[PDB]
Amino acid sequence: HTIFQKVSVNGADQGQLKGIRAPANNNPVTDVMSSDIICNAVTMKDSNVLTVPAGAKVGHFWGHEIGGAAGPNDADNPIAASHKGPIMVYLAKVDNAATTGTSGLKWFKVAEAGLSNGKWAVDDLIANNGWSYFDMPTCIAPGQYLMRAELIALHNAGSQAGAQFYIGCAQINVTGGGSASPSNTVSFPGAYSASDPGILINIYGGSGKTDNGGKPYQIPGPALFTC
Ligand SMILES: [Cu+2]
Repeated sequence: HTIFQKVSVNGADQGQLKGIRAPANNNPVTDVMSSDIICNAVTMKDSNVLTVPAGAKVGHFWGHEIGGAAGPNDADNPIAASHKGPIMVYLAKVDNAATTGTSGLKWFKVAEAGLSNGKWAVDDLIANNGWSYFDMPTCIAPGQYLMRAELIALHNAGSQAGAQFYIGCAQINVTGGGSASPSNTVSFPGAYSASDPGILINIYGGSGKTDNGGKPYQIPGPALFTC
């Protein structure tokens, strides 16, 4: 149970919920065919569009509740340690990131982390105090994008619709950059199936721990767009 609530650009905190499309609470989306899978069930947004240089180190911050409603003492902040799973970021080119609707966009993946050497992306998130990072591709065309950030908690993912999707979107404007417009994109909903090997999955191993039995974890969705 967590909410995407801030972006940082090369270390500069952009502000609490600034440029963020956010849900009313920290409950997961569990229906991958719902429009909620795009940017969550959005109940607040603003007209701010964050400036993001191509090539910049982008941080996305997750907290158990909105801002002050989650404290440094909370064992489930940024998220409960049990909630093992991957963290991903997608972009979609839009006309105006502040005014665009979210249906029918063409999404491409720019970052993902799953399971490696016994450690999940969520473990990194906890180690880094609620922040997850990626480098904005250098070659991407400048301008308005929606940035979809996603954390999938898999501690109850062995059952249908048991995977817990924590999602939000940020409104961004990429500066500098190149001319790349990814030819292969995906739809939300559409990109995920409830039967995907990284969504319908029992992550508990031989000794009952969340180690996925040491097996490779297949992060849902497409290959990364790269420069
Ligand atoms: Cu939870």
